[PDB]
Amino acid sequence: EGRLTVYCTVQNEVCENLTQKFAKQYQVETQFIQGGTGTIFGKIKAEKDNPQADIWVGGTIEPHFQAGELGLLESYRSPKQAEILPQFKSLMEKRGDKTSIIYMLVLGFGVNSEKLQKLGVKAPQSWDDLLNPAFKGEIQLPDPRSSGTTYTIMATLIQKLGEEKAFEYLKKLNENVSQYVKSNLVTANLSRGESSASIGFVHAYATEKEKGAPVETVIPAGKVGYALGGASIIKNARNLENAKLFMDYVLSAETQELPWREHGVYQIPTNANAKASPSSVDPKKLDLLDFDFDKFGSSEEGKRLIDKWLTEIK
Ligand SMILES: Cc1ncc(COP(=O)(O)O)c(C=O)c1O
Repeated sequence: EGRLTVYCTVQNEVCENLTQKFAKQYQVETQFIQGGTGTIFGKIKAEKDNPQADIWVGGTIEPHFQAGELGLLESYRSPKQAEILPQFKSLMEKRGDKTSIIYMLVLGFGVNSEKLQKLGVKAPQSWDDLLNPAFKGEIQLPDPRSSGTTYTIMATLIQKLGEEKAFEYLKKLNENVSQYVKSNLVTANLSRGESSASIGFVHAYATEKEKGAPVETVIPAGKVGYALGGASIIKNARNLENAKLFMDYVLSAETQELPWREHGVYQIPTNANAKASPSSVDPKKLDLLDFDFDKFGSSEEGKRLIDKWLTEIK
């Protein structure tokens, strides 16, 4: 007899499972709208004066942080925050009044081994390998209007190279890009062989390969970029009590195992008590950047960089 609307940036089948299970557990009529991180961020900004959802589940965390700075989020600290991996303690001190961490993702390349043979080039192992002229028209990555992935790409390259060389690299990469599309289409196009290599979070490439696509994952040489999955309650939510229960729910260990146990999707749990699938990469074995989520969570910085992508890249 209660209600709840979830803006959902995790996979559609996971959104469906999460909301259906919650609805039965609490007798709450639960609806969701699925969208990329940038898509949902845009909706929340546009709907500020009359919100159409109560909680935003999933998506890269810097747009969540930015929404918080813009006054778009409710303050609420779930008791389940205590179970977040301790490496995120300091970040949750600064941002956790309005955004919680519910998973993590590693940024890498997906490559279609069949397309690779057809182009006659070896699988790329470095960022600069993607600039090979043999890759003209064969690279895809997501459009930053819809996709938090592409903001993570920008932030990764800026931390690796400095901003000037980051945008120099992206301009050279743009010459090999066929089109920028929604992240899930990037993944689908790679599996089908419309593209030869893509940049994105690597859990999707593990799922694609397990489901029979000729796709391999590459962790690019050098420092590794990554993302956190955010969850935030929307300011002036219609259904605040149910939004808090849903927040507690997605912060719980069992809920963070449901993606791999029930859907073969491999976002890495951030609840210290949850078990990860062996198909997820282990970030502890990678050369992670000391990723400055707090800096790129600035609303000023996020808008400046998205506008700069749109003006300088295309
Ligand atoms: C669980 C999850 N979170 C976040 C993302 C990022 O999606 P997008 O780049 O469209 O914002 C993805 C897509 O790869 C995803 O599968």
